[PDB]
Amino acid sequence: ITENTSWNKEFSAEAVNGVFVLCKSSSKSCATNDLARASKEYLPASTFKIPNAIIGLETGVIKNEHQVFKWDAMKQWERDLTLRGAIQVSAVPVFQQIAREVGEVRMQKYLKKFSYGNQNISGGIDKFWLEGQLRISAVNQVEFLESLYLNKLSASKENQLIVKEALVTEAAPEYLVHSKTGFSGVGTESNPGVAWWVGWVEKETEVYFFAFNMDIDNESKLPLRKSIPTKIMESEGIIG
Amino acid sequence: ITENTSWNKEFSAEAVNGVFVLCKSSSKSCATNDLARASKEYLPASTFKIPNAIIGLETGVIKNEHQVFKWDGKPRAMKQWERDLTLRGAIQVSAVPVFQQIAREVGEVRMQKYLKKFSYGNQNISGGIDKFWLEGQLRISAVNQVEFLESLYLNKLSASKENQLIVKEALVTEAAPEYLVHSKTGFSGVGTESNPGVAWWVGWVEKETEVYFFAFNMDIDNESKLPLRKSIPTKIMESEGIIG
Repeated sequence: ITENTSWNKEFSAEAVNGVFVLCKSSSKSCATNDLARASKEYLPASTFKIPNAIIGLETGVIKNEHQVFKWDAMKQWERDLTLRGAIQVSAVPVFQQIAREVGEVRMQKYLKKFSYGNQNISGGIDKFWLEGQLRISAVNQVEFLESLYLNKLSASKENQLIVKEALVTEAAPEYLVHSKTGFSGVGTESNPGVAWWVGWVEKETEVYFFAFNMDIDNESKLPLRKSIPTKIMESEGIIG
Repeated sequence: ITENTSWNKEFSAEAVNGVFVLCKSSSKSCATNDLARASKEYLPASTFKIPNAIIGLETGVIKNEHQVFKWDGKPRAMKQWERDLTLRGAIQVSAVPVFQQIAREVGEVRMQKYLKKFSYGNQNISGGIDKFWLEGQLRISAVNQVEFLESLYLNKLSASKENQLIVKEALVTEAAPEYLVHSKTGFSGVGTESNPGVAWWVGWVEKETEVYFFAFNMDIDNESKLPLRKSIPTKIMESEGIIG
């Protein structure tokens, strides 16, 4: 992995502290604006829905791709959702329940198999990824996503494929994006939260893996988690 | 399958002779503008890339979802096809030569077997292994397309779940958190004024926790009318509240 400090320009205009990791073809060819931060580990927040969904399917907690999660202070948490819907929209109770049913022993087992961050799930079985001790780096997110892309995670190919379709966020004949956002909450200047955007882009016959994170201490800065990576990817010729 | 005559309103303007079949939840609850035409069989054209892809994967002709179909640098009928393509790309751009080669490698015996398993139209593959779905004797109706697509959606085709899932992602054409469309077009040609070609749009829509299966075909003798294969069904679906 090489460092491209010229990418810092994109963070500076907004006084944002963050990192972008971009890899062409495989994780053996990565570039980042900040080597140090690229390997620093942060709360995954909702990016954890990816491993959580795979584990849910593997353990049988989630029956199949067509399972409907029925609603028994947020409007979104009062509607019926498909697996894809639960992943792509706010659905805190759904994944809290999935995590509880999976249980700490099984959860720990799968995060070991997945080499997922610091593999520290202390903090409560239904919130370790948001308020607990779990941390993962941008580099580790790219490695994890690459394994998923290739169906190399320790899970059935079927379940990996199911979760992959659930992650599709942009579609054109020769351009397909699988992605997932995360946000731990708006923190303060001295104690910021973290915001993420991770995924991969298939452009023609090439593939690019990416992971972005930034410190967030202002609610209005949240959209930068998509615009900063987009501008960098544009400059690399991926978007056009 | 009841008939919705009000839907003809979308066909009258362009003097289009066609049919739209729309099913909510399953093929046991369908509606159409034309009962007679709904079960009439036509050349699948480009919609055949769906079963062709599944069969290619099943027989091992296509290795897996990441197989690249390399361009040899030789002229193709469409400039859009003169490049390396993934399986999804080849389907989405309707790269005929890629699928003709797949069909050749599959072979008549295996092709026949799989179309029987899939209950695919008249199952007649006469006319040449690389042209039966384009210029040959293969025929399928709008109702049959919906039945076939429902099976695919449910992973009920006689093929691995893995392979059905691969082709499903390849068919995604519209994506939003609570709205997902899988679809494929077809266009046999303009034929003649007396014997016109056929245009298709088939697929399914997932909106919130509901699913809608659809199949559209129309007679076409002028290429300029092609976009109607998507606009007519879209207008009907939008009128039914099926929109993102």
